[PDB]
Amino acid sequence: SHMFTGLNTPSGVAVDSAGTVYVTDHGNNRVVKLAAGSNTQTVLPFTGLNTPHGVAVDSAGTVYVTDHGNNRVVKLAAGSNTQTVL
Amino acid sequence: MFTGLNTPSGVAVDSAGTVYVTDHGNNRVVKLAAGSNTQTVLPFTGLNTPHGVAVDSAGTVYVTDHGNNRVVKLAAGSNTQTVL
Amino acid sequence: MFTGLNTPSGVAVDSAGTVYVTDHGNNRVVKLAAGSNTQTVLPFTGLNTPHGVAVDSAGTVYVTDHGNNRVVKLAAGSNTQTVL
Amino acid sequence: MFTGLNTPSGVAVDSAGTVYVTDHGNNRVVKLAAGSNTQTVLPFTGLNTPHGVAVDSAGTVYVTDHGNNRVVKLAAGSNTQTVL
Amino acid sequence: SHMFTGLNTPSGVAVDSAGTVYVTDHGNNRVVKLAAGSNTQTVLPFTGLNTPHGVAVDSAGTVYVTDHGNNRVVKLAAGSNTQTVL
Amino acid sequence: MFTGLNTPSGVAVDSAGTVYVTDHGNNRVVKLAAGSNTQTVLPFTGLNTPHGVAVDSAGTVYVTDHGNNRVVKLAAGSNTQTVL
Ligand SMILES: [Cl-]
Ligand SMILES: [Cl-]
Ligand SMILES: [Cl-]
Ligand SMILES: [Cl-]
Ligand SMILES: [Cl-]
Ligand SMILES: [Cl-]
Ligand SMILES: [Cl-]
Ligand SMILES: [Cl-]
Ligand SMILES: [Cl-]
Ligand SMILES: [Cl-]
Ligand SMILES: [Cl-]
Ligand SMILES: [Cl-]
Repeated sequence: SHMFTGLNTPSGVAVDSAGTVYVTDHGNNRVVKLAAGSNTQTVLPFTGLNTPHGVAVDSAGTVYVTDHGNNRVVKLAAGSNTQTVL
Repeated sequence: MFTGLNTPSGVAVDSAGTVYVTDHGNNRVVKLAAGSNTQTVLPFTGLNTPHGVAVDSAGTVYVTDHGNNRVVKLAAGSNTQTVL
Repeated sequence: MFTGLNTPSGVAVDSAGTVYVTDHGNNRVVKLAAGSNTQTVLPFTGLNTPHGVAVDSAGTVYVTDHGNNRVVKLAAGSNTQTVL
Repeated sequence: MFTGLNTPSGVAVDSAGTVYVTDHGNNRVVKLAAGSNTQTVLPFTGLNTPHGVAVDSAGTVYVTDHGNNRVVKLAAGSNTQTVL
Repeated sequence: SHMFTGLNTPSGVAVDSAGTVYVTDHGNNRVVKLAAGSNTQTVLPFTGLNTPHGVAVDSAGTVYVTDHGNNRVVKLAAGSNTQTVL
Repeated sequence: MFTGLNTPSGVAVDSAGTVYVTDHGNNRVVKLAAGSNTQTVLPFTGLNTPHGVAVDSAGTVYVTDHGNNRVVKLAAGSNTQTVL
């Protein structure tokens, strides 16, 4: 327990079939994820964000985020370093 | 690709890969079907700022209507919303 | 079927069709089972504005506790939350 | 000096130095006079999430009632609001 | 009383020395104002807005608004039809 | 001109025409002095999402710190914040 660090007004949350939790850390302009049982979060490599607000994850582990200040939606496949703008 | 969004807020994705977004600054809910580049507006009515969205295994879409203090839902292929 | 909501924000639906809403202006999380007609207030404690909600296949509820800079989880049969 | 705030949103200050805050997660508006050490909850009624606040030179308080799609006002010596 | 019309999740509010009330009608992508005693609002001619969130008015009646989805602040002088981007 | 803002939220203006903005997506409060094209960051500390801002006749700046459930203030030319 108490394993996310440095959160600031988290907004969106999603959970996948492995129990990994995805959060839009809305005050910090980033999307973080925490595997089940894990002590250390991962910060997803979305680029160019202006306040991520909502997040969803599909059955293939693709992460979709609303980029509130950029009027767009972005997506990252599981383990990818290269987002796609929807 | 989504076009003309304004301060999108909520996002959901169904078992087929369709993406649903609450276009929170534009008073509407939009989707983008997997297999398609054409966004569609869902026929919700009477909205005052849709804020969050969810989709169930049957394709039913559930939206928080922030300014009406209610949750609205549309079944897959229905144009008739139900209020929860 | 939901009652007394105030600027609901987040919404999630599980595989049973239970709908979960963050009743953001009232500092609480509510759920309504598919086919039920009374809501249940989930026994989260110490919230400062639940904002978003998700639910896993086992019915564990995850909520962003916006003003406490934290994510809380509650198993469906539990009255004791865990902080993530 | 403010107590029990939950995701405060709006803030205003008048010519007397009284500070007014929309205590947005608790569905209420609070004020603290310059040099005082207890807050007063303003007697607005029927709010669904006060979001923004302003105050005129006569001390009349204006609040956006986000979930009721309305603006409410309360004179400093009054217990009865007006809807704009 | 009950003189604003068509509001949708109003957010920001401001009041000037004439008692005119200014509101960001955040769900409708517009800024409205209502003079004291008046039965009919005015809609200010800001352009290109992506969700106005906050509003202020100065002692000269110049209106300043945060354009949340455009990552900017805009201003309109009293009676003007031509905003300035700050 | 303001530069590098992210989802600005609150705005205030003082008797001199200085404009104060809560740069809500960037965890900071900025101002732009009348007579100047150079924005400055106010030395608030410990912020978790500043949401609203007000300024009094003495130039004191008051900010709602949304994620810390508090209001912070800075006197004109002070770098030492006080918590209300
Ligand atoms: Cl928010
Ligand atoms: Cl936001
Ligand atoms: Cl928002
Ligand atoms: Cl909203
Ligand atoms: Cl909100
Ligand atoms: Cl919020
Ligand atoms: Cl908010
Ligand atoms: Cl709100
Ligand atoms: Cl909002
Ligand atoms: Cl907003
Ligand atoms: Cl916001
Ligand atoms: Cl916020």
